[PDB]
Amino acid sequence: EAGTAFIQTQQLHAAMADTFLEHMCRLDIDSPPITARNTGIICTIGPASRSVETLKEMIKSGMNVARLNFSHGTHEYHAETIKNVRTATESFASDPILYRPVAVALDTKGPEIRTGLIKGSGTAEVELKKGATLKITLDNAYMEKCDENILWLDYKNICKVVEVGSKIYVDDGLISLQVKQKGADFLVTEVENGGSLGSKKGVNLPGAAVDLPAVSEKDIQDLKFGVEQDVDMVFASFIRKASDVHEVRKVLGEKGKNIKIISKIENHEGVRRFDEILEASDGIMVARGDLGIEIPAEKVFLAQKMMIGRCNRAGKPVICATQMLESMIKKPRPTRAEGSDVANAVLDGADCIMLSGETAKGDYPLEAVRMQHLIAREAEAAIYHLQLFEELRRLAPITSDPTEATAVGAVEASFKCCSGAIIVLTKSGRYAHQVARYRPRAPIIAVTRNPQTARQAHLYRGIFPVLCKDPVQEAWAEDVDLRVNFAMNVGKARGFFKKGDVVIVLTGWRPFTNTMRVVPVP
Amino acid sequence: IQTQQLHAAMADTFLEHMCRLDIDSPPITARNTGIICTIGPASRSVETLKEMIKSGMNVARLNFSHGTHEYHAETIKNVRTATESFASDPILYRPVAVALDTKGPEIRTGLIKGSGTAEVELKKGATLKITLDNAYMEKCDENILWLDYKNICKVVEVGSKIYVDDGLISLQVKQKGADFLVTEVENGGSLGSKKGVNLPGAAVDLPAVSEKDIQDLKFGVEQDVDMVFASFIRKASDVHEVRKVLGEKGKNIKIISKIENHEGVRRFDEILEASDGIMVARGDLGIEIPAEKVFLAQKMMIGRCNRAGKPVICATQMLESMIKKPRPTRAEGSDVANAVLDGADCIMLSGETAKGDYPLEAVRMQHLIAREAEAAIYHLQLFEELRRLAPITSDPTEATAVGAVEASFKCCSGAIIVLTKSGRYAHQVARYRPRAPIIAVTRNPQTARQAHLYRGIFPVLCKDPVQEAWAEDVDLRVNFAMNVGKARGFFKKGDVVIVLTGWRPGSGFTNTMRVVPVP
Ligand SMILES: O=C([O-])C(=O)[O-]
Ligand SMILES: O=C([O-])C(=O)[O-]
Ligand SMILES: [Cl-]
Ligand SMILES: [Cl-]
Ligand SMILES: [K+]
Ligand SMILES: [K+]
Ligand SMILES: [Mg+2]
Ligand SMILES: [Mg+2]
Repeated sequence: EAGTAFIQTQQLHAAMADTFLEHMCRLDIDSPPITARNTGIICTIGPASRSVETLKEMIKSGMNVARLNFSHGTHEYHAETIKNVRTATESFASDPILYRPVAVALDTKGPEIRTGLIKGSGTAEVELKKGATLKITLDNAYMEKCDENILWLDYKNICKVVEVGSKIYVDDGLISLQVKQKGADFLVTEVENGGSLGSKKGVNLPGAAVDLPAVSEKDIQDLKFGVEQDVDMVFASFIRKASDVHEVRKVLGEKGKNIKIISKIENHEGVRRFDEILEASDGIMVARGDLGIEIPAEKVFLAQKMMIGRCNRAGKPVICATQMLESMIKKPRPTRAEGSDVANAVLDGADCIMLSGETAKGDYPLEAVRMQHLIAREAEAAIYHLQLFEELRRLAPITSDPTEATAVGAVEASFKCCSGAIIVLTKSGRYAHQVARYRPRAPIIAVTRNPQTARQAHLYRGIFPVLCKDPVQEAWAEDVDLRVNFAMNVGKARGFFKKGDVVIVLTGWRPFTNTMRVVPVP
Repeated sequence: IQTQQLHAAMADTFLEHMCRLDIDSPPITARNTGIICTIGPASRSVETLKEMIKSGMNVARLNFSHGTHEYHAETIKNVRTATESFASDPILYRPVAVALDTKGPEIRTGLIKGSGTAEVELKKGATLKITLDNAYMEKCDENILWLDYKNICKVVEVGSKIYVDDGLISLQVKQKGADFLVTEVENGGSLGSKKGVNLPGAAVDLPAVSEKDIQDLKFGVEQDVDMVFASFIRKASDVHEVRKVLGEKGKNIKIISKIENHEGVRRFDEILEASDGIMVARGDLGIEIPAEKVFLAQKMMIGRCNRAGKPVICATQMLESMIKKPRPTRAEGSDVANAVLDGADCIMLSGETAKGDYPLEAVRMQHLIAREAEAAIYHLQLFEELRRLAPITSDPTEATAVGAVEASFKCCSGAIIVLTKSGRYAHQVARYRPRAPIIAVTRNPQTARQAHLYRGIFPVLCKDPVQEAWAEDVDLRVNFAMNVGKARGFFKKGDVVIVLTGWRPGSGFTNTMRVVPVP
């Protein structure tokens, strides 16, 4: 009864524009998005978020992956976090239609440089003043006696790799020092950017050739523990070259061969060697914290868009990470730059977005998850699929692989009929990954019986994994129908589609494969 | 490898354009995006303003939500002293514009009672009375909060939500009185003095231009400001009211309408038509509408301003953490770059330069990011779309401008030089978004200041007398631009520049294009 005043939902007016400029001009704050949110949300778990009750609310608010940051905490601490994640996740298991799988990710310490403890108890801070002198020492006598005159750090070969004039950054790149003099085991620096210095802060040496191993002996111990704990993926810090990826993957053994290896790109060499790293990895994280200290801050967006583009071209997941909603560590609403950053990561093409301190340590973890969910849904509708899908196709090789032809045909069909979903029956995730790389607007409901697939599949934009718990039926056709009906019930229960809407169904492995059907929802 | 992201520039698709972006491809010297800096205690001294100018400030914004006319007059004096300290060399002098940002129909709280803690704690679930009784205007606390919107009780009802201090505190109306509201704190926090208030669910009925705004606008005319940033513009008639106040004496002052609420977004097209330009005023906007929708409104407004060829400013919290820290967050670096990639003519700093501890670092960081992002634009697609969407006309000047922009891409020119009295001829080039800087030579000091609002325009103020012969006077001004560009490192011998000049004496056509090897 409203009539012509109707505003198309999900930015469909902008979707139909014939140019990108007109697409922008048509973006409409009064055009509401769809229910389904395609971009996975990865949340770092820490003191603010590791209780079972908070984790339950995190899941309800949209967390898909729990990140364990092995830069901090001992193995028993991480074991208990994992236990709590699983308790919270399985509290929803009694209803498979509504159960959301939750993945567990181990983020390695890797070749970090860290300072020691401020003298006293270690919880104090000292003020470093601009122009003051500060001695960096490797003498362990001072490892718990750091102050404004002497700073211990843990990188034993630092004096080899820095020179007079080089810059040393401490604590998220906020404190900056210039090396004035060298010693056998010390550096004399001048404070450039001063500030308040606490304990065990991260140190960066931009332009220095740091020779620490990508995977140290202690990192291997963490990785082995990750295998014992049945983690789903590793986020490997400071990957510089393809062989670093192999050091991570091969040490997991046969037992860990299905764990996904995500290389974190956070230094200049990782950017330069990106193509070989991408080839060796299952996916990528744009680890912007270190990256924006190792390279000039003003260049990070170039590296981010380069890596997202190349991952989209390769069909491998890419995560945008770090400081996306940073002010929400302390405030209940984000800044305008933070809102923009989340939206633009999605528009760039990121498969997942991440929260670090906002969920690990901040005062508003649930609000931060909820805000990522809200922004991602709005941005997903604003993507200019007309151009994106054309470019992904043109840049995608002709092959004889019938499964790739099925996937692109399904995504094409999904756009042609504005489908409510692409339902995909998948054991390993592969068939669903193949659809996701063509970036449909419609959500991809990936039905699997493999619990690890259900967890890992969150890494791909658009995949909404659901875990079927029904026994396998002896008749293949009956077993397919059971899994398809499960997906239909999920989409109806979750509000993705209604009876009578059109959906695409890919029925998976058949003992041709992965037949496509375009059907009304029963 | 190739500088200026030229490898990415040659990609045949946007996706491959992204794939080719190269942190090791260094940008050109020239920075096309104007930087607008709010002046306040951190940045008001002549000494600091000189460094602000050296660091890249193009426009000084004065926020008339605070301060007296005496205070603002002294700020303007200091801006001018700093600007003219560089005037001894017309070739290395940068014009600096002055912008007056109105108070507008703002709602603010009163002063916290000064005998206790400077801020009071509003706790979730507590009662808080909102009063309009001026007896409490300087006695605000956790029990009673005065605000200055005298008609608030008429536009809210039981259940209405009230937001305070960048939308961080929220209250719900529980009961109404003659001159008060009983509220319950929904989202608590620490409350200081004179904080902004938003009523997103209410039809706020304050005037577009209050008596105070009239006084401030007339002061701006008297002070010879270059532009007004008009707060809370909701409709074309609001723009008309501002323009009427500026009047004949202020007729050449640019009116930039600030879009800060839902109605301004809804009525954007009529606002844009009457305005000279637009500010995406994201602070209020992201309280008035859901924070997750701001990027839609930002990209809509930038796109439409680009289609119209009118300047658009991205504003507010772009580098917010630099109020307290010497480096920005990763989201902040991203936000500045994406504003440029979106198409914003200018970017802005508020607390980062007005009140913070690192004003110069904030200006320098906007300069660095803008230059990198300008090189990363996909000009191939942008220029094609701007051409395709432009209004149809046989105007010789427009045709010459488009031809000059295409020529500039074809030879990767060091600059497009254009002569202009009032700005328009340079604006016409800028709207097609060349990669090459547009060196706009003028003898009009106000044009030189205002032209900063347009992406790519590098204004230069020629101070030489007019030459007797028209052709010799044109040549003098072109040669001035050549020497400025050479001295500033924009180009050198062996480069190629595009030169746009007028037809002949007595014509207003800028219809002559020369493609000039740089001597
Ligand atoms: O390690 C990280 O996640 C980073 O540095 O951004
Ligand atoms: O007024 C402003 O600049 C704002 O609200 O962003
Ligand atoms: Cl996903
Ligand atoms: Cl400019
Ligand atoms: K880590
Ligand atoms: K104002
Ligand atoms: Mg890191
Ligand atoms: Mg405002």
